Amino acid sequence: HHHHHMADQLTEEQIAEFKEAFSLFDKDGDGTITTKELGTVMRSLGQNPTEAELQDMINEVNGTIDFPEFLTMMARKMKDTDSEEEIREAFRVFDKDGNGYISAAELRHVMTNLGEKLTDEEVDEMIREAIDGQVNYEEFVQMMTAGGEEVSAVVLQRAYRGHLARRGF
Repeated sequence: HHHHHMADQLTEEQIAEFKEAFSLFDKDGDGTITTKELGTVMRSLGQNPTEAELQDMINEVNGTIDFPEFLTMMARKMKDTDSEEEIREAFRVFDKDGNGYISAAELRHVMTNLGEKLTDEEVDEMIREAIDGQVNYEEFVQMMTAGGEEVSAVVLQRAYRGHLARRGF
C-alpha cells in the first residue's frame, strides 16, 4: 500500500555506511544481527544509546534484528541525538556566564518573553521541575530525555511542551 520509510530521511551515503557496519556484525551471513550487538554497532556509527533506549529498541523486536528495522532504529536515534544536542545548545545560548547554570529568574524570563511564550502555568511547572535558585540545565536536559535567542527560545518551549504532554498522561 505505502512506500514511506524512516530511511527516507537518511542519505545514500548513510545507508551504505550503515549497511557496511551492520553486515560487519552479522556473523552467520543471514542478513541479521543479534540483539546483544545492537549497542556496539550503533556506537561504531557514532550513536550512544542509553541502556533504557537499547531495552526499548530490543523490546520492539528469535532475538535478531533485520536490516530495515536497524535503519529505522538508527534514523530515530539520530533524530533524538540531534534534538538533544539542539536543546543543549539552546540552553547554552541563555547561559550568560557559561558556567552551566541559569538562574530560575532568567529561565522564567526568557521562556515567557521570547518565542512561543510559555504561559505562567507552563513556566512555573518548568521551574518546579528544574533549583539549589540556580538551574543546572544539563541535568534538566537529561531529565527531559527520560534572532539567535528567538530560535533558541522556541527550541526549549517545544521541547518542554513535549515533556508536559507526555507527563499529562
